[PDB]
Amino acid sequence: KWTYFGPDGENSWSKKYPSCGGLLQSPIDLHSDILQYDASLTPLEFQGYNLSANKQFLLTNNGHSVKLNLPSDMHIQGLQSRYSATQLHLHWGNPNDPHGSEHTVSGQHFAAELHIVHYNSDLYPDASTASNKSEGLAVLAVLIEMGSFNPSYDKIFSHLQHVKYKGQEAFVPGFNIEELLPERTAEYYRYRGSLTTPPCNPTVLWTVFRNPVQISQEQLLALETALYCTHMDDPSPREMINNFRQVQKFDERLVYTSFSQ
Amino acid sequence: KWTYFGPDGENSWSKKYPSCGGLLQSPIDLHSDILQYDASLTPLEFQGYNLSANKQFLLTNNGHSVKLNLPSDMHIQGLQSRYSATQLHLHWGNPNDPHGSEHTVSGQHFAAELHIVHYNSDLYPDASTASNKSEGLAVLAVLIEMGSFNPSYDKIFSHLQHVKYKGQEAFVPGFNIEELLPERTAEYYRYRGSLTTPPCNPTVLWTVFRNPVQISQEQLLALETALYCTHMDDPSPREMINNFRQVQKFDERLVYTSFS
Ligand SMILES: NS(=O)(=O)c1cc(-c2ccccc2)cc(-c2ccccc2)c1
Ligand SMILES: NS(=O)(=O)c1cc(-c2ccccc2)cc(-c2ccccc2)c1
Ligand SMILES: [Zn+2]
Ligand SMILES: [Zn+2]
Repeated sequence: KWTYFGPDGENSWSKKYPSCGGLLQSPIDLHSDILQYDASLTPLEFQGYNLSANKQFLLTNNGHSVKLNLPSDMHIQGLQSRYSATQLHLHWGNPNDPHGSEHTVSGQHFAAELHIVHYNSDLYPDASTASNKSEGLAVLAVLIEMGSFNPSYDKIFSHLQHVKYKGQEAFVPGFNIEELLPERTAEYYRYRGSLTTPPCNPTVLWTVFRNPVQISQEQLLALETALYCTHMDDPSPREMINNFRQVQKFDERLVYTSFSQ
Repeated sequence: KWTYFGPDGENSWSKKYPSCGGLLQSPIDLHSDILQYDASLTPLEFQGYNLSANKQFLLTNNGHSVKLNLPSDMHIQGLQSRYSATQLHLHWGNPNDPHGSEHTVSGQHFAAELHIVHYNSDLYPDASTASNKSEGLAVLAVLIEMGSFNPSYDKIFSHLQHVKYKGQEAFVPGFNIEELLPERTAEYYRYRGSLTTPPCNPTVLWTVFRNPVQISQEQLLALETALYCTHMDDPSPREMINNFRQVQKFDERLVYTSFS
C-alpha cells in the first residue's frame, strides 16, 4: 500500500518498493542544461490507435489514477522493437492548484499529464513480464494545459462518473486514441527512466511530446473533482488529487530532444 | 550512511530516518498559490554576527557539505524566543547543471543556497539537544546567484582547497557574517518545516530572504569542484556535488511573507 500523501507517501515508497530508491527515476524537470539535440530521434508512427466504437474497453479507478485498458494491437513503430499498448492513465493537481503534470519544463508544471503505456511485444508476452526487463516499457507522455474544449478527451472524462471510487470499473466504447496526441508528435524529449509509481522499475523508455494539448477549464475541473482514492465504503474518504510524483535527480543522465529549442 | 546519489540517496532516507517520510518536510517551492502576507513579520536583528578577527572558527568537510562552526553569542533577535547560532553551510549543484539551491521560487533554482542554523537557546542547552525538540531550530536561508565577485564569500571559499576530503578541517579567522546576507533583509518568506538532511526533524522555523546575493562564476565553480564526499585514501572518490534535497509537496498549507 502506497499513496501520494501522508505517511505512506512518496518518500516512503522505497521501504516496500526498493526500486523507488534506485537509479534512473522518473519524472524529471526538462531544462536547458540537461537537454541535447539528437538528430537520430526520428518520428514515431502510431498504428492501430483508431479503436472500434463497436468494441468495449475497461475504464477503472485503481485508487491512484483513472486508467483505460488498451489492446495489444495498438503499436508504436520507430523504436528498435515494436511496442504494443497496455493502458493509459492520467496525473493531475487540484482545483486550487491546477498544476499537476509529472514532468516539468523549465521548472513549470502543466495542468495535467496523460501517459500511454506500451511494452516490447517483439520480446515479451505481456506488459507484466516486460515491466521487469531492460527497456521493457515505452511510455508516451502528453502534457495538458487549459484551453479550448477537447472532444477527444471527453471520450474519457464524460465517463468518470461511473468510476468515482477505488475498484469501480465500467466498459466504454473505442475511439481514436490518436486524437489525444498533440500536434507535431515529431517533436519530443527522450530519456531512460522509470515507472513514476511503485514499483518504480527503471525499465521505461520515455517520450514526452514537446507541444501540450488543450482541454477546457470545465474538463480539467471534472478530472480534478470526480474521483476518490478510497473504496466507496471507506470510513476515511480521500479525493483523488495531486496524484503526481515530485521530479527526481538527474543521476548524470541527459535528455535527448528531436528538436533544437 | 546517507547520500544524495544512488541507493542511499534521498528517496531512501526514510528507511533509516523515518522523519524524512513524515510531516512538515523542507525544502519547498515558493510560489503564489501558497503565499500569504502577514503583518507580524518584522525585521530580524543580527546580534554578535560581527565575529572577532582575533578568534578562529573551524571549517569542516563533513562529507555532505562544508560547514563553519559558529559561536553561541551570535543570535537572532525578533522571534518569540532567542535563537543562537551553531553553524552555517551551503548547498550547490554541479558544473554541468549549476542550479542547486534547495528552495525554489516559481519553479526556479538558484545557483546555491546558504543556511545559517540557530538553536532555541531560551528552551534548550545546546544545538544537539534542540534539534529534535519543539521549536528547537531556526534557519536563515540566502539564495545565491551569479554576478560580481564577492569578497565576503571569499572569506570561506578561499579555504576550500584545504578541506577537500571527508573529515578534513581548516581554521577561518573571524569576520562579519552579516556580510553574507543580502541587502533588504526585511523582505523574507517564513514557514514551519524541517531539516533538509537526515534526520529531517520537523523542528525548523525557516526564513528565506526574498533577495539573492551574487558570487562570481569563478567562485561558484570553485564551490562545485573543490570538495569530495570521501576520505583522501578512498579507492573510488566521489565529488561533493548536487548536495541539495528535491522540493517536497506542500499541500493545504501556507508560506507567510513579510512583504507584498
Ligand atoms: N505513471 S507510469 O506511466 O510510470 C505507470 C505505469 C504503469 C504500468 C502498467 C502496466 C504495465 C507496466 C506499467 C502503471 C502505473 C500506475 C498508475 C496508477 C496506479 C498503479 C500503477 C503508472
Ligand atoms: N540543510 S539544514 O539547514 O536543514 C541542516 C541543519 C543542520 C543542523 C546542524 C546543527 C544543529 C541543528 C541542525 C545540519 C545539516 C547537515 C548538513 C550536512 C551534513 C549533516 C547535517 C543541515
Ligand atoms: Zn503515469
Ligand atoms: Zn542546509
